[PDB]
Amino acid sequence: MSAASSIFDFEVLDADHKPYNLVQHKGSPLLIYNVASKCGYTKGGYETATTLYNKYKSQGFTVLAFPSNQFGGQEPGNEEEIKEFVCTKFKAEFPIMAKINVNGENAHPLYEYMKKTKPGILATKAIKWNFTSFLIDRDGVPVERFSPGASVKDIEEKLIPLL
Repeated sequence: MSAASSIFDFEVLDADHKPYNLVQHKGSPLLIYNVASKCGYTKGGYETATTLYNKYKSQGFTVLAFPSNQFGGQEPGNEEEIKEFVCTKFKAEFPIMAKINVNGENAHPLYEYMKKTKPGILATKAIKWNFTSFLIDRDGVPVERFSPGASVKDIEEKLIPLL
């Protein structure tokens, strides 16, 4: 990890567990969200990610979603939410990757890299919320961490210069 210098140093499998060509996105910025099953609420994160995706994908931009495998008690969000309520399969217009741990001992190394690069300002570098995102520059470097209730305008302040 000491030689990591961009997200493109990391292994990603798509939702069918095939190797995903992440470097295809190099040269243009992107937003990487962690997601989870649809229970009814995302703090605006679904709307924000979809809006930015559809607005800017023509300029080369993409949004990628990593769903949590919910394993181990320490994944983002409330662990009793999927126990208490019906939540269905996450669906979106943008790419969704295979399920991963984003916190804990088996945290995916891409997440360990983005979290330590941009630890955020609240509490520790752990991902606390579903629909947290990282803004990635043209070189694959994480340059901002956003909470899920970040507005389109707040993210645009950072993203438009990258475009």
